[PDB]
Amino acid sequence: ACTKNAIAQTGFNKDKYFNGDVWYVTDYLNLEPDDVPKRYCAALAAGTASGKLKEALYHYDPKTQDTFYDVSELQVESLGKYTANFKKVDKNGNVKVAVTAGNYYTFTVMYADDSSALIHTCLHKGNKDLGDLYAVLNRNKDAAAGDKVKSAVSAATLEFSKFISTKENNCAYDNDSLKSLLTK
Ligand code: HEM
Repeated sequence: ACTKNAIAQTGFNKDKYFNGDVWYVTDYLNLEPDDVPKRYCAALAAGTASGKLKEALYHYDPKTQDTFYDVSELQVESLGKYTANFKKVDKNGNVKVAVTAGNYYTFTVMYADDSSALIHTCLHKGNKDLGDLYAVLNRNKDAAAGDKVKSAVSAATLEFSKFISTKENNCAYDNDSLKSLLTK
């Protein structure tokens, strides 16, 4: 179960975050033990497509090679805080698992600037019992976390030393699919 009401960034700039471009997860923190593997790759695109607020996600386990994409329309709870009902799709946007009630994630942007961000998500998926996940994002897949975002991790009362890096997994991303998925 999730336990955090994450606080959105004061003065969050939604148009800059949701500009159609790609964010890479460089470091993550799962609050519950063994919720997720200790080696993992993930990225997203975020933008408005034909007036609709969207995200496209990519997950890849670099050991098992398990891979999946998702597309969601985000609904607004408050500035920087969203609820997303997801559909699993192939990289071209063809539906593999349709939107269904009870399959949704919340998504809070705790900190963002033009290059980096800190987000929280609570995933709900059928009768999985998952816990809070925080992720440091960057526009550059290889970027070490700078002081702006590390300070935000501290301000959230978290220890950056506990976050697991994704950088030693040889992650390669299909940015073109992520951007085109925003329309799907
Ligand atoms: C960018 C932030 C992230 C978001 C918004 C997110 C969202 C999601 C969503 C929506 C699903 C279910 C997809 C589906 O079934 O169609 C999922 C599943 C999963 N995610 Fe993430 N994820 C993020 C980052 C990560 C990271 C960094 C990890 C590290 C391991 C991770 C591990 C997983 C795993 C293992 C599953 C499979 C869950 C299961 O079915 O048991 N995710 N995530």
